[PDB]
Amino acid sequence: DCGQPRNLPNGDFRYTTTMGVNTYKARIQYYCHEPYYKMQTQGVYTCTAQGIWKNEQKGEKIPRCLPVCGKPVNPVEQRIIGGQKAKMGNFPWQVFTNIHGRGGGALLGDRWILTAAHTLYPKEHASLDVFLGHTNVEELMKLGNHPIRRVSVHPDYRQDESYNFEGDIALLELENSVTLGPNLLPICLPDNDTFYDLGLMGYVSGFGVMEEKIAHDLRFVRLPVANPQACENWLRGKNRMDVFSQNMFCAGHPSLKQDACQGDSGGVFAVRDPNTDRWVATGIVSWGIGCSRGYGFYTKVLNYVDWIKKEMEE
Repeated sequence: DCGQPRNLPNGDFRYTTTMGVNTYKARIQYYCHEPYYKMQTQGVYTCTAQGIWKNEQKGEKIPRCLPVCGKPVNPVEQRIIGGQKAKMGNFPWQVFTNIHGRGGGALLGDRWILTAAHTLYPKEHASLDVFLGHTNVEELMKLGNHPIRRVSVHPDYRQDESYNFEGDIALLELENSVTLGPNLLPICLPDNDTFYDLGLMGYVSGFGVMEEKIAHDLRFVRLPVANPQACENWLRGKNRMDVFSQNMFCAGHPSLKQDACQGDSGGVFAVRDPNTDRWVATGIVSWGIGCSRGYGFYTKVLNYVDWIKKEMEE
């Protein structure tokens, strides 16, 4: 008979033959919930005369539906202090954080939230509150928080040193993975050093603290990767002795009026890789000085990519 087909997590199967009938010559075609998930690599299985559900090439083994990163359904339009409110589906990876205070993160894979270490262990200092899958703050609250099982702060980060954000970056493993959708999708990780070329325009979305009021909805701003040197000057120019390592990078400009502010840290600096039309998280909103001013600092994710993979590789 073959019995009922195994259920394909994050995917489903359809009968090409008479529905519900699981006997010889029975034919079902498995499929993954695309574009949120993609089938690892043709989904066609039949009830073999051996009374087993088998695919021409494999058989005994059903497909695997893996999560798809950085390929949002409703991309941002080309034409946080600095304005503009994000639309549903623009940043399916944005996460809302409320540990010590409002913060942000980015969904990685299907059960990991990437964010800023300082977001967990602040300078001069709780319930790990995390929400995802929505633009409006009330809604994320109603949707409920997503319990956290593991917390993985990078080794280099140090909390006692209030002016050293080196290694600022952490990982949050959700207790239970989520179900991707047009409004909840992971972002990809960088892999080429070019994701830091000067003048490169990346995005920073968050529920920070805009100009004069609190933000009830996710907002975003586009910023260009700035020249380190210039930032390095500007920084010492104001006599700041803050750390600015190769493991960081700066963006924005002192003359820009758009910028991430109080509450956007932990959020991510997103770049739509033109080469693949997929969005990668090149940086983590780490620190700066004031807001509307200029030159913000972000953790160079590209340098922790391996560290991240290991932590979530389990």
